[PDB]
Amino acid sequence: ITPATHAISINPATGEQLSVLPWAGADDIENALQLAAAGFRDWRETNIDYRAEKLRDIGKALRARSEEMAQMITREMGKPINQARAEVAKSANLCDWYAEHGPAMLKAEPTLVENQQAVIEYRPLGTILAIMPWNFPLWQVMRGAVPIILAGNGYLLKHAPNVMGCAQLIAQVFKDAGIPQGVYGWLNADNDGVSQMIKDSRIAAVTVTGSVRAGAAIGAQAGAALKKCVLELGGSDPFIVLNDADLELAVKAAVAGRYQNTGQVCAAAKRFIIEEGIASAFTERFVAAAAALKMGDPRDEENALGPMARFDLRDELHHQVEKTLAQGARLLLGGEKMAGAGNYYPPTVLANVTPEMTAFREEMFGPVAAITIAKDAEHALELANDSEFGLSATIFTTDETQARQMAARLECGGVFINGYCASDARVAFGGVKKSGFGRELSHFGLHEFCNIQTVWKDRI
Amino acid sequence: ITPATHAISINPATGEQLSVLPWAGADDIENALQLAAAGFRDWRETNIDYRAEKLRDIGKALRARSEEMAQMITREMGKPINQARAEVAKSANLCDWYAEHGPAMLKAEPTLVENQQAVIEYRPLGTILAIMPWNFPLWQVMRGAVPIILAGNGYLLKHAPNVMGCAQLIAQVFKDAGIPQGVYGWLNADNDGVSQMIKDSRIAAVTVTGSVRAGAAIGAQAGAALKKCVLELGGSDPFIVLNDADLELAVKAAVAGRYQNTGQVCAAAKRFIIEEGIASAFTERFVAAAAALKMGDPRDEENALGPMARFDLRDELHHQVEKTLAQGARLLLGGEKMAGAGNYYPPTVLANVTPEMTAFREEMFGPVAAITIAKDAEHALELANDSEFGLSATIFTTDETQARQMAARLECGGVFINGYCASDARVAFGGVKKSGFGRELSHFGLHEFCNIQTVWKDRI
Ligand SMILES: NC(=O)c1ccc[n+]([C@@H]2O[C@H](COP(=O)([O-])OP(=O)(O)OC[C@H]3O[C@@H](n4cnc5c(N)ncnc54)[C@H](O)[C@@H]3O)[C@@H](O)[C@H]2O)c1
Ligand SMILES: NC(=O)c1ccc[n+]([C@@H]2O[C@H](COP(=O)([O-])OP(=O)(O)OC[C@H]3O[C@@H](n4cnc5c(N)ncnc54)[C@H](O)[C@@H]3O)[C@@H](O)[C@H]2O)c1
Repeated sequence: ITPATHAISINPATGEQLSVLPWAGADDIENALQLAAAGFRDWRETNIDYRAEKLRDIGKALRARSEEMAQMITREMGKPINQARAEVAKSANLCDWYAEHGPAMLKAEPTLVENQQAVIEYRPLGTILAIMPWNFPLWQVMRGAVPIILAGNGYLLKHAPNVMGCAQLIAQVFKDAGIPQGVYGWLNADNDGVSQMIKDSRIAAVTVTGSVRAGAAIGAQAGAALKKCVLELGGSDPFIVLNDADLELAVKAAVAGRYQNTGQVCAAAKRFIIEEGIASAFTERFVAAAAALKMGDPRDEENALGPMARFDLRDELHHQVEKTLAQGARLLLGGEKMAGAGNYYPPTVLANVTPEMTAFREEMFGPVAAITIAKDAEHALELANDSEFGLSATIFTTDETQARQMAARLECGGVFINGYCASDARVAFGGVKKSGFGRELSHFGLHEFCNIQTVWKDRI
Repeated sequence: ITPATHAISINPATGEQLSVLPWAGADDIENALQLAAAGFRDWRETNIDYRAEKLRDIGKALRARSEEMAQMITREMGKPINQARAEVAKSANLCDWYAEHGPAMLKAEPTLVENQQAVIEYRPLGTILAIMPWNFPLWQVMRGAVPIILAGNGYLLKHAPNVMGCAQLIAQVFKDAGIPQGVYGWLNADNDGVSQMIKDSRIAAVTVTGSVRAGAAIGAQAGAALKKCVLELGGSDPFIVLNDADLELAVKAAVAGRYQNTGQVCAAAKRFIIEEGIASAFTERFVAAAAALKMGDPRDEENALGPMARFDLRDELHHQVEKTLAQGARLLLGGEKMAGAGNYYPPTVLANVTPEMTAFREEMFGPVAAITIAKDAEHALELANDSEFGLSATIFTTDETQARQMAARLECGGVFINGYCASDARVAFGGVKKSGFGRELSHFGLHEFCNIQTVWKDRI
């Protein structure tokens, strides 16, 4: 069994093979598209309040399998078990939040046209094809699926090939909730199967969460097929610390921001840009706090980090570390693959990272922090924006005026001032530049895949 | 002077060559990209109220050359002079409308996050590349340029090669208004130049109004370069008349909707779908009302129709008519090229048009009406959605409940009930399916090319 024929699950903590699943054939793809078409046809006619109730049924079904879901996440991609439980809880609360606030976001919108002649309606678009990654096997799916389905659309998941056990579990949860299989479906399609579905008329639009290379390859096919796409393609988020900052809170938020999910977060704090006056105190405190993180078996709740999900990606990450050191960076912590059958990489800190270095120009999708010195606040802003990515950012300073001014000049989709960066249903999510385009969550995730339809009566 | 080397303007009323313009070279492309990046860098730092005032300056500069602009539009693409003056007036009013209402649409947006810790901000994205067509040489530019610039973005126009006289005049209007260097620019680029700019990092996003073939070609490039794009690619709008409709008003709106701008409108009434009970009366009234339209020299205000804009497109439209007649349709009016040096095509009506015929499946971008009989309202809805396009639609019926129900099932971005289909700053514009995606005008045209940015303080 090889990836050329099957999707393979391997426990990254032990290296043992878990499951295999062959790619969907031509009959599977045709059957999936037929049921998605029939499902949307009936789902688009349901009441908005009925769909809001079905969202609550999803949240109830998810909580009824919360531990079964979290264990599957931890087993397949190595997430610490309490972070997998938090992912389940966050995904279930998302169902309840959209159930309460979603309908009001989908109400018809009045216009300034006289005599109440014109309103704006949010109509369903069709079946949305979703390409999702492995770092949050449940949350990445629910973040789009919940608002997409509430808007009357269908959702067809093409999950990452190393988390198909999570994909089947999610499908079972939707089945438990009474969601018709044409409204929520899934396929184990290879890249050619995705290309075929993008060209198929039964797919209305596409959404992609993954690498820059995956978004560029899929975004070109969606544009060629005249399908709207939303791309969320990770980032290299800057974490700015000025001299007047709450240093202790900044270090806590820096450590959590970088090493959450063993570093494998799109909006993780990756480029730490510290003003020169406070850089020595920050660096020493950051290394001390990163060194206090326990790493090991993700089923053991005492471990803050588990193994990295993919063996090839740990090799890639370590190669990036070696290149950055060879270019002139200094190693302050970790920086070597752990011996054993597990895919473990320890918390790592690189200092003296200049903008020409690998760890500054590429996404470090693992437990490796890069620390860059800034001459002043203007240099820090320039350093923050000197990146191909632009998903999110953090600024730590007690001068809230300068913080508001820097936020307005940061080329990214989210700015956190003196706090922990995270995605939340109540705020928009998504970035600019090579991080992609399109916004998720809040009312943005509801409207991105809606036919915004003007209805105008008696225009005479 | 071959189109392979020059952009050529030809007066369609006479056939005389007006002007030539060589394609921009590599230097000209690089120059404009540099000035656009420099212009945006300074424009994004200005106050919103300053830019709103400059919008009022654009409207003043446009009205100051209103007759010069309208005569240029009529001369280069053949629009009747009164419709060209109306285009100028509608474009200037768009400047004042966004100047008044735009700033409020760009204010920070509150969230449900407790204690007012998180707001949504609408930041500029960058320089927007615009690919525009010849049917509304001014309005198509202003519909995007006014909101795009107001939100702090830059605007780089690649106009259609037969209306470069209009493009230069438009640039003179922005220069008269004092719009800075690089905020509004334009290039006489060929298709390779557009490809070069899409791949360039100084272009943040693309917008395209034109054919389906152009949108698929440009949209594929935008996705491959990870640039968001908005595509408005014309349509084959259905015009449904049920048995209980106000026949007199329906006929007036049908004629106005089809033969406006000599039929060269993306949201024109193209496929007339009439219930069998009223079909005979509607058809006879439509032929008689279309026959009362005067056609001739577009500088003469008595003429409701001018010549078609492009000689090759009249040849293609007539080929579409000949194919539809050969497929079984009946000719009720017009249906033959006018002899002479002008590019004149008379008002044309085709009856017995079935869904398998050319005039039903392709866009008839000229003064040719296609009439299809529907058995009942359910059949009319099926006939309306049986199309690759989906820009807009019209329903005429005194049963307003049935009209609203059909509007919810019409696969298009705009539905007009008992009125005249048109675009308006106060409502959304844009469609679905092969008509493209994304919305223009109102707050949609402002937000499509904004960096929607979450700003969240003290998330602890
Ligand atoms: N949160 C994120 O944005 C995120 C998540 C995981 C990985 N990544 C980035 O991607 C890197 C590699 O991890 P990865 O290999 O899993 O990313 P990936 O893009 O290759 O996998 C992401 C998803 O896209 C799909 N995909 C990839 N190429 C495709 C194609 N040509 N056609 C159709 N579908 C395609 C994959 O099957 C998967 O479902 C990581 O190191 C990280 O930099 C980002
Ligand atoms: N309002 C509209 O949506 C609209 C306007 C004009 C034409 N059309 C449709 O298109 C048909 C032909 O008219 P047209 O020739 O002007 O359409 P067109 O698409 O060829 O021209 C539209 C614009 O797109 C540009 N363009 C086209 N192909 C391109 C490419 N490969 N790369 C870069 N830029 C490209 C053109 O230069 C022009 O500026 C019409 O008969 C009608 O069906 C629609």
